[PDB]
Amino acid sequence: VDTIDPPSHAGLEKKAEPFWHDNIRSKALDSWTPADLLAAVELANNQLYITVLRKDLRKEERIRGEERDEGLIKDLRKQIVELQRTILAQRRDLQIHSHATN
Amino acid sequence: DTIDPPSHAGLEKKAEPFWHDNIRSKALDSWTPADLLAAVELANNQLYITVLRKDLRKEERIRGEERDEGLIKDLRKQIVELQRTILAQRRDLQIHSHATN
Amino acid sequence: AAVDTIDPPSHAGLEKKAEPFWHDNIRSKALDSWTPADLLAAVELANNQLYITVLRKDLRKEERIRGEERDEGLIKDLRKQIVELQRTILAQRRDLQIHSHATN
Amino acid sequence: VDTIDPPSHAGLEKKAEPFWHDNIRSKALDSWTPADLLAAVELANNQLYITVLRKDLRKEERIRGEERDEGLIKDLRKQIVELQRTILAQRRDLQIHSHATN
Amino acid sequence: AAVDTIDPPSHAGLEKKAEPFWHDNIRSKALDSWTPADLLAAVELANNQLYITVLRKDLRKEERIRGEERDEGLIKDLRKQIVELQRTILAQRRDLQIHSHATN
Amino acid sequence: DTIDPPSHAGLEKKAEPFWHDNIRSKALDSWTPADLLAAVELANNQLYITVLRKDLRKEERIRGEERDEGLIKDLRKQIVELQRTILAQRRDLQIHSHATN
Amino acid sequence: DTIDPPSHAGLEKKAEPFWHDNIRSKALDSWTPADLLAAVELANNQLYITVLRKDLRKEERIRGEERDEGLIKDLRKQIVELQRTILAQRRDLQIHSHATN
Amino acid sequence: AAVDTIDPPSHAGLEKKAEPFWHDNIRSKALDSWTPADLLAAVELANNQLYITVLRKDLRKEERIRGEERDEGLIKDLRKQIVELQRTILAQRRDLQIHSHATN
Amino acid sequence: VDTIDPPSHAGLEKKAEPFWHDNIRSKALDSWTPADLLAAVELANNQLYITVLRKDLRKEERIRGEERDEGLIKDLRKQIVELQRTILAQRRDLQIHSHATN
Repeated sequence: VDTIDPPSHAGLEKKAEPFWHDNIRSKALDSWTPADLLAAVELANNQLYITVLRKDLRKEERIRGEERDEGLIKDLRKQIVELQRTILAQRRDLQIHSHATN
Repeated sequence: DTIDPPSHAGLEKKAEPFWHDNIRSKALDSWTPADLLAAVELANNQLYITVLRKDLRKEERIRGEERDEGLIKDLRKQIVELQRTILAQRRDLQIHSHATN
Repeated sequence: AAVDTIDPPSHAGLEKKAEPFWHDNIRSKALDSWTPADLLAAVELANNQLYITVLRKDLRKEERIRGEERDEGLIKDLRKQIVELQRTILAQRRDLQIHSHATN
Repeated sequence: VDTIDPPSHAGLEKKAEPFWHDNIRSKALDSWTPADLLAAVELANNQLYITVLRKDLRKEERIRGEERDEGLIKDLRKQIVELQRTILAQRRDLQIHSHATN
Repeated sequence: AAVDTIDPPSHAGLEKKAEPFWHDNIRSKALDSWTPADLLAAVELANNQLYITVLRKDLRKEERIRGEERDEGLIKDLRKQIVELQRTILAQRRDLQIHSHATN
Repeated sequence: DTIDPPSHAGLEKKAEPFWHDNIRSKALDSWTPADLLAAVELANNQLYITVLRKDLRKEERIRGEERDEGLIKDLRKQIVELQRTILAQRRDLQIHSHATN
Repeated sequence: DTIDPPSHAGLEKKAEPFWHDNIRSKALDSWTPADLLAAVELANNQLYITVLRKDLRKEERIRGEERDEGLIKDLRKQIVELQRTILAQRRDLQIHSHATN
Repeated sequence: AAVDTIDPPSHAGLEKKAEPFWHDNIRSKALDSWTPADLLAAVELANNQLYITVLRKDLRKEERIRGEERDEGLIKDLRKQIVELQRTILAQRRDLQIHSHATN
Repeated sequence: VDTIDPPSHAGLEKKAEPFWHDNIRSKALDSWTPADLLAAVELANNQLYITVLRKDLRKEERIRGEERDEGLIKDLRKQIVELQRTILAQRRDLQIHSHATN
C-alpha cells in the first residue's frame, strides 16, 4: 500500500528491488506516471549496478604481480563515475533529487 | 485511453508496452503527430536497453579465454548513452516529472 | 498539397519514404506559421526520422549474424549513429517549435 | 521585389539560390543587414550541401562487397549531422528560427 | 542509529571505512529531509570520499618509486582519477542539497 | 558611410567587401577601436570560407587514385569550424540579428 | 578562530596552513561536517599544486638527452586541471569571492 | 603614456609589434576603468591579436607550397590554431568589458 | 600599506610578485579573504608562466631545418591558450574581472 510494483516489461533486475522501493517512496505515490515508472527502473538498475562494479573493482585491486589488470581497473573506476553522474540526472528527471523533495 | 503508433515510424513489437505507458503519461489531446513520431523512438530506446542488458549479462557470465572485456565495456557505455538520451527524449515530450507532476 | 498540409520544397530533396514523417511534422503547428526557412529545416527533420528506421534495419541485420562474419565495430557504429540522429532530431524539433513545450 | 540578391563576393553557389530566397523571405526584407546577408550565404550553401552529401552517401551505401567503404559512409553520416546542427545555429543567428518568426 | 544520524541502506553497500564520511554528510542537513532516495545517493557520496583517500595512498606510494620501476602512466592516471572523483563529489553534494549554498 | 580597417590587423585585400558590409550593419559611432580589430578577423574568416570551399570543390572533382578523401574530410570540417566561429564573432560585435533587428 | 580537520579525511600535514586559511574565510558556524570534508580536498589540492610545480621546475632545468618533454607537458596540464578544480571547490564551499565579498 | 592611453605593465611582456593593438583596446573603455589586473589581461589580448597575423603569414606561406614539400598537417594545425586564438580573444574581450555589448 | 604580502605556504614564484601586487590592487584591500589570497597566488603564477612559455615558443620558432620541433611548437601554443582561459576563470573567481570592478 506504500509502494508501486515495477512494470514487468522494463526488466528491473531482482536485486535492484530494494533500490526501486526506496526511490518510489521518495515522492507522492500519485505523482508516479507510467512513464516515470519506466525511468525509475533504469535508475534502480544503475544503483544496483554500481555495487556490482565496485565488487569487481575491489577484486581486481587485490591482484598483485603479472595477473594484475591495470586497464580493467581504470575502466571500472570510470564506469562507476559515469553511473554515478547518470544517476544524478535520473534523479532530477524524476523530481526525486533533494531540491524537489526537500 | 491510448493512441496507435504511426506505422511508418517502425515501433518494435516488444516496445508496445513502453509506448502505451508513455502515451498515458500526458493528456491524450496533447499528443501531436510530431510527438507521436518522437515517442516511437523513446519507446524503441527503452526496449533496447533491455536487449543490450541481456547481451551484457550474457557476456559477463563468460569466464576465461572467451570472455570479451572490450565488448563488455562497449555495452556498458551504450546503455548509459541510451539512458541519457531517454532523459532528453522525455523532456522533449514533456513527460519528464517536472512537467507532469 | 492536401488542404491540411504543405508541399515540401523540391530543391531540399525530401526522400520519398520520408513523406509520411513530413506530413506529421507539418500538421503539428499551425499551417500559417511555417515560413519558407522552416520548410527547408523540416525536410531535414523528416529525412532524419526516416533514416533512423533505415539504420535500425541495418543494425538488426548485423545483430543476427553470429560467428566469424559478425562485425562488432559496425554494430557499435550504427548504435551510436542512431543515438546521434535521435539527439539531432530533438534539436530540430525545438528549432521548429514543434517540441512539446511549444505545442502542448 | 520580394527578395534580395546575394552579395557577389560571398560566393553563394548557384544551386543554393532557391534555398537563399526561401530564407530571405522568412523575415522582413528591411531587417536584412549587409552582415546578415553574408551569414545567409553560408546558411544557404550548407543547406544545399546536405543534399549533395546525401547523394554521395546513398551512392556509397549501394556498393556491396570488397569495394564498399565503411569509413567513408561513417564520415558522410557525421558530416550531415554536423551540417544540420550548424544550420540550426545559423538560423538562430539570423532570427529565422521558429521562435523568432512564429 | 545514534539519535543524530541515520543508518545506511544495507543494499547500497556502504564501505565500512566510509562510515565516518557518511555520518558527517547525514548531519549536514535536517534528519527529516533525508528521503530514502537521498540515502542511496549519500552512500555513493561517502564511498567516493573514502575512495579518494585510498587512491591518494596508492599515488603517494607510486610517487616514492624512482628509477626503472617508476610508472609514470599509473601516476598520471591516479592524478586524473582523484580529480574526477572530486568533481563528481561536488555534483553529488549539490544533488543532496548539502553543498554550502543550500546549508549556509 | 564606412570606416578604414586598422593597418596593423592585416585585413586581406579580398576581405574588404566583407569588411564594409559588416561595418555598415551597426551605427558608425558604435565601432570602438577594439571592435574594429575584431571585425578584421570576422571579415578575414568570411573571405577564408570562400577560399577553402574553392579548394574543397577542386578536390571533389578529382576521381580515382589521386582523390584525397582525408583532405576532403578535413576541409569540410574546417569550413564548419569557421562558420561556427563567425557566429560567435558576430555576437561579440553585436551585428548578429538579435541585436540589429 | 578555526576548526580541526576530520581525521578520516586525510588532510596532508603540509596542507594545514591552506586548510586554516580556507576555514577563516567564512563564518565558523557555517562550516557543516560535509563542508569540512570538502575543504580537506580543497586544501590537499592547493598543497598539491606546489608539489607538482616543484617537479615541473626540476624537469624544466634538465637539458639534453635526459629532458622529458612528455612529462613536462603532462605536469603543465595537471596543474591547470587542479587549478580549475579548486575554483569549483571554492564555489561549492561558498568561499569564492562572489559569496564572501 | 600619451594622454589618451596607458603604458603596458613591463613585467607582462607586451610584444613590440602588439603595441598598436594594445592602444586600440585601451581606448575602447574609459581610462579610469582599467584596473592593474585588467592591464595584465589586456597584454595577453593584444599579444594574441598580433599572433594571429603571425600565424596567418606562416599559413599563407605553407599554402603556396605545392608538390612533395607541401605539409598538409602543418596547414591543418595552423588553421585550427588561428580559430582557437580568435575564440580566446572573444572571451578576453568579454572579460575586459570591451566586447560590443558592454561598450555600445 | 596599499598591498598584501602573499601567504608563504602557497609558493608564489618570486618573478610573479609584480603580477601579484597588480591583482591585489584591483579590489578593496579589506575584501581579500585568506582563501582569496591562496587563489591569487595561482593567478599570478599563471600570468608569469605565460611569459615564460612565450619565450620558449619564440626560441623554438626561430629554429629552422632538421632541429625544428613542430610538435613542441604546437604544444606550447596550446599551453598558452589554456593558461589564458584559466586566468579568465581565476579572475572571475576573485571578482577582479572587469564586470565586478568596473
